[PDB]
Amino acid sequence: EMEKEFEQIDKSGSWAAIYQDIRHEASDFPSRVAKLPKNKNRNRYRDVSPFDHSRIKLHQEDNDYINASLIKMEEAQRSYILTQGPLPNTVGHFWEMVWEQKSRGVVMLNRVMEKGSLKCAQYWPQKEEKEMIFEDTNLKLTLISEDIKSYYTVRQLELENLTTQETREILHFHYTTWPDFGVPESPASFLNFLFKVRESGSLSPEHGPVVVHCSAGIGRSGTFCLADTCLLLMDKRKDPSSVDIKKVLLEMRKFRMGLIQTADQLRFSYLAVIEGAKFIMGDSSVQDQWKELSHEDL
Repeated sequence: EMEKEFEQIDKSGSWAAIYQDIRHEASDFPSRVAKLPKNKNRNRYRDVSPFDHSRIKLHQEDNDYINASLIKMEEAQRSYILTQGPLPNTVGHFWEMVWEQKSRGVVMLNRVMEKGSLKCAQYWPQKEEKEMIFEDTNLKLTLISEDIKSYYTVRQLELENLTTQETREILHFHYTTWPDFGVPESPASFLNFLFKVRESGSLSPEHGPVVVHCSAGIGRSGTFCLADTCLLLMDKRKDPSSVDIKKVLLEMRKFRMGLIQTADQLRFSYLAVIEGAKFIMGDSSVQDQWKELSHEDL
């Protein structure tokens, strides 16, 4: 039982030790393509790279490299693409990836400016009438509508392959109050957001993997995917006790380094999963309680 483990860790005050255990046990796979000289300006952080074996390849012949990883959760039957916040020179690559991987949703967990610094390029249009054209990858992106809540915004975007004139609807889910190296304000606000993503169909198997990012695509991004996968696993057999959060996180870290960047993000992950279990185990009313507690209106 995660809940009993939680209290044990809390009482002994050992979150930092548990977290360091995870760091020491985590997989170490090569990331040679990320470290090629020609890719230096495609990485935002020198010490965050995709492993070679799980990296997403762009379907282009010039340079197929993007700092993005496929996190394929076999037992849960859900995949995610985790990526860094795109750079000015990789915004075209970013949308190329979305197109090629057939994703329906993009989950953004950071602000463009955080702690006085630019953490992400402004990679989507903010006004309907000012669409973006990415000339390197032959794609056009138009804002269709937006739904602004108090701590997150949902945007409907239209992505068009200019070569073929096919179009796709992309949903952009922007969490705007989640601090860098920090945690959401509450389990309720995070779970309300996660369920909003789930209820859009973006995580569904008929679509490509959802794209999840923050600035580096490991800390906040890891917390989002860890909670989702743990809840899905529980949903499968209706058996909360069958889920070992730490082992799930280590599996995920087989596909991208560094997932969950602080011991407090780990602790938040437990809280979110424990609370989300109420819904999975049949108390549907808790969804509405989270909406109210999140104070999303205005």
